[PDB]
Amino acid sequence: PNQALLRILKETEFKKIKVLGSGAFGTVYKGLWIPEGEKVKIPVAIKELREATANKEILDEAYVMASVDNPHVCRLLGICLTSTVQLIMQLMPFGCLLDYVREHKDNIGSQYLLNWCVQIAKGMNYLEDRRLVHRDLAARNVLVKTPQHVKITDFGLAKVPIKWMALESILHRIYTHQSDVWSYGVTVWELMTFGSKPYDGIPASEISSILEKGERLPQPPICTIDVYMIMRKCWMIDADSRPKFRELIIEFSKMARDPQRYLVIQ
Ligand SMILES: *CCC(=O)Nc1cc(-c2c[nH]c3ncnc(Nc4ccc(OCc5ccccn5)c(Cl)c4)c23)ccc1OCCCO
Repeated sequence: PNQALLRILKETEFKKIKVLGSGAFGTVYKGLWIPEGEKVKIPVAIKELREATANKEILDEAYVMASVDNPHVCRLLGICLTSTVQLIMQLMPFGCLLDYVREHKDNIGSQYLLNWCVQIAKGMNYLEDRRLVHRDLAARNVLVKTPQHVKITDFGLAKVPIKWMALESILHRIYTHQSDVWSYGVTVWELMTFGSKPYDGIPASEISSILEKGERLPQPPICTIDVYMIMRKCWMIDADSRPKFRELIIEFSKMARDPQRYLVIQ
């Protein structure tokens, strides 16, 4: 492992200043990274995982998270191991993409939406090239660095997100790059509906019977048949029939050149 890519941070080297959010997983803080022997204060997010009841295996996974080098995947900048695991990475000031599209739905055009689809596919393709499976891709796990630069987060963990999972993950706990492609399709559906909840009101335990019957998320009103057919291909039962992320980059890149042709907005 290339240890230099991962900073092991002392408690004095970072400060939690404000709360970004909390859940069963833990708490994320906005803060500053103040490296010793430097004259800089770096805006960061600090995620403190819930205390659990060892260090060598954690660092091994952290080394992998620090080794990711792609503009559309968040990189682990540093770690602090105490009673808890604290993860430090660059602050993404605009927050998660799901909240972003909900807050800006009136003001989001077709080029923005298609560009995000390209960027998310590029990040996922990078993870696949690294033989890394995400297992939790969703619009809530894409962060907005600036409005046209998004990055995937929450990879490397090593409420189950049933509504984003491929059928084989629900039924057999099989997770592959092709099940990530299923989740990518749901994520695109979230963006194209401006943050709607997938299968809203349906209990998680009912989702597999919906998929088994051939029912799928509906075509978003702004989506032409061309865009929706890509999404539906992501939800085929046969995982090897779903698109590859490499193919998704190409297709959405083509559509981003003529966005008005493929999304009908306003
Ligand atoms: C969509 C709702 C949402 O996610 N709300 C948010 C947003 C943030 C947030 C805002 N700006 C930010 N900049 C940088 N990071 C974060 N969050 C964040 C995410 C993951 C992190 O780590 C990665 C990781 C890897 C493996 C396993 C688990 N995590 C880190 Cl260090 C930071 C961010 C923050 C919180 C938040 O809501 C939290 C409650 C709902 O989850």
